[PDB]
Amino acid sequence: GPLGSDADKNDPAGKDQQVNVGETPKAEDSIGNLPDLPKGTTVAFETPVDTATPGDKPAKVVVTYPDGSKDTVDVTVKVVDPRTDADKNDPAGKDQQVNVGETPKAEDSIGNLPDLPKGTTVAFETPVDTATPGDKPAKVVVTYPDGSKDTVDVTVKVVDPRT
Repeated sequence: GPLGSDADKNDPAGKDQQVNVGETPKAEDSIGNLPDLPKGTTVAFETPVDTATPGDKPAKVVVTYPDGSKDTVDVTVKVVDPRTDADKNDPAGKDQQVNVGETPKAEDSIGNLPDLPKGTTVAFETPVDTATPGDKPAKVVVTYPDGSKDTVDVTVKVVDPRT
C-alpha cells in the first residue's frame, strides 16, 4: 500500500529528569534515544510542566518526525525544593516558668507550633534540672518532617512557690 511513516519506523524512549521548584524542564532531557530517531525530529511537552510545587509530575512528550507523523511518550518530571523545612521555617522560642521539681515540656518552650509544618517535633537537647530555683539555659531541637533540624536557645525559669 503506502511506504511507511517515520512514526511507523521509530519508537522514542521515555526518560525521567529532575528539576528545582521554579525551574522549567526541557523535553529533550525527557527523551533517551533522540539520536536513534531521524534527523530533524522535534520534541515538545504536550502540557507545559508545573514546577511551582515539589513532587513527581506526570508529562507527555510529543515527538514530531520530519514527515509530520507523531509519537507521544509518557514521562515523570521530578520537582524538588532546594530549600529544607529548616530554611522554610523559624521557630519562635518561648521562655517558660516552672516550680521546683516540675518537668518542663519542650512544646511549652516553642510558641509558633502551628506555623511549623504538620508532623514537626520538639524536644530538649538535654533534660532541664529543676531541683533548685533559677534561670536554666536550654536548647529545643526542632525536628522537621523532611528530616532537617533547627535548634532554639531558651531559658527555663525555676521558682520556689513558698517565696
